[PDB]
Amino acid sequence: MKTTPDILDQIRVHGADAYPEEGCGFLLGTVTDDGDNRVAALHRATNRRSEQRTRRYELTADDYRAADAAAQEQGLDVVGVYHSHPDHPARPSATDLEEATFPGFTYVIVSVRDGAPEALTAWALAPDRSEFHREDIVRPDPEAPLEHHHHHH
Repeated sequence: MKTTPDILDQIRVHGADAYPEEGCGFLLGTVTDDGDNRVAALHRATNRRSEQRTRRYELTADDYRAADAAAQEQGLDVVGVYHSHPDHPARPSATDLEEATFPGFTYVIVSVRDGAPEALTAWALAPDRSEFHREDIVRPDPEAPLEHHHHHH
């Protein structure tokens, strides 16, 4: 998972944005030349819809499929998921580990205590799906060549 400091902060802010409501967040981005994922866009699974007068991409729902569509709208896809819980500083629990259906996604665990975003951690799920392994937070190379999966809508 490649990510920039600006994105990392936006992640913790989205945790405070989601709270006190029950919502997680999806990681939308591009596939780096290494074969690894870079998070470039963020979207929390919580409905943020005021009375705005404009045309819709589809509808507001913030469900995975809605995020999938929004991803395509941005020319990206869901490269990972993240969820905050007020228990343990930063590591997946038993149930959310068990509910991890996507062993190819990067799972970010972030400490948000009733609205207060403390620290963020990125975890990679084992291909056999028994547990998570810790990955270090890496910024995209200071050049970043052409993408091969990225589209532009």
